[PDB]
Amino acid sequence: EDYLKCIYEIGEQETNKMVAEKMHVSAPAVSEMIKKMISQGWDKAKGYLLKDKGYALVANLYRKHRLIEVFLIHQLGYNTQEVHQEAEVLEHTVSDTFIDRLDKILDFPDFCPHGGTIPRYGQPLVEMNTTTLNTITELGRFRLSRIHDHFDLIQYLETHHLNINTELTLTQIDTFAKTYTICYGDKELVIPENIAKQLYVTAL
Amino acid sequence: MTPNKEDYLKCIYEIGEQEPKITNKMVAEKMHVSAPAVSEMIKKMISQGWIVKDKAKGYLLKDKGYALVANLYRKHRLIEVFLIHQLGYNTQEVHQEAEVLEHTVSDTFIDRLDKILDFPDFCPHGGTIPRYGQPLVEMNTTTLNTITELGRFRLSRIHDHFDLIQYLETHHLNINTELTLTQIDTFAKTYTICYGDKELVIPENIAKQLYVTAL
Ligand SMILES: [Mn+2]
Ligand SMILES: [Mn+2]
Ligand SMILES: [Mn+2]
Ligand SMILES: [Mn+2]
Repeated sequence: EDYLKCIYEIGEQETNKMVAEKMHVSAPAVSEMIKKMISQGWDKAKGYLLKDKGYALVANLYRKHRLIEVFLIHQLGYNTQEVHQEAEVLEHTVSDTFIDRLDKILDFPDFCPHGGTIPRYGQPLVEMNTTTLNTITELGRFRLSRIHDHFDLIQYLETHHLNINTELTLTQIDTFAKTYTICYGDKELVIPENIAKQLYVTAL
Repeated sequence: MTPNKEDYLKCIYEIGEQEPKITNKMVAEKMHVSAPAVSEMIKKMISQGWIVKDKAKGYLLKDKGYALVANLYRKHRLIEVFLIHQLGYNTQEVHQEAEVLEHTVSDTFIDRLDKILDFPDFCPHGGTIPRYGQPLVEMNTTTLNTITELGRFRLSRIHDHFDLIQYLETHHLNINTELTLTQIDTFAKTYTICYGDKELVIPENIAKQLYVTAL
């Protein structure tokens, strides 16, 4: 269910062995859960291929999630802890009609506070920000546009005071250590490839 | 579905408003639950220090019950305000989702929700919305059935019941509509009213659910 949300996330380039190790799912419940998911909508190419019956459904899941996030943070003045405790339950309880009215209320926002796009009117999920940090080979200065909706990742970011839409400058790209050294405001931070994968930046 | 102990408490409070003595039958018919589950629930409520039995008023709410039903009605009506005055819900979608919402959401969530609604003082049905940590005291306590004199009236409050709202919207009877009490039969206990281009006779069982303000 909410764990099929991340077969699309590892399909984002972030088989069975990839499932169990990424979303800490039970190894027998990784291959034997598929027998239910293959039935009634959603092989060659990669490990698995979801149908349009599936692609459209997860778009509504992210829609619920990010819309609620926008409401909590921007209107209710929530913080990361309260959000991580409240939002996951809210999206599990509220109806489609509820978030549809809410979408209208929020003046139809484009992005999640993390920087993720918000699909509308049954449109498939199309992320505007796709360029991650680890892919950057040239130097220069960028803006942190999008991060993933993970909790501990935001913990890491708010620890180093690295917010969304922050102006930064990439100084060193260690090609052997796969380390990206950035400078923002008054601080300097080195970022491993495993973290740079989760940071979406935009050239300036 | 899954009526919770909180819902029973709200009902007890409501009946205490509309009735002299609170019997178990009225509690069962209102909650749409069989009598055994009603009496068994009352056992769990009277045990946890909410309700005290009294063969004069039927049941009474202790300080803990009043202090809780205040915060409970606060959460319920604030959500109603938001669902309707903002999202634009109709009085049927509310019946489907509002009760589930007030069961799930946090208290801090409601505290913030009260803020973004510019601190409302009234449920769209006329109910009083208490502030944070504040006790519940209604503005409208006068029900139609207790009226003895004739004259003009303003329908100020009802409770959020589907059937009742259906009854009111059918006869084109909204909150804050004006009307005049024409006939008051003391035997049949009927209350005949006239509003605009309509006349409606209201039996005592319906009149007890209509909170009115004189003139
Ligand atoms: Mn997000
Ligand atoms: Mn998480
Ligand atoms: Mn109400
Ligand atoms: Mn009802």
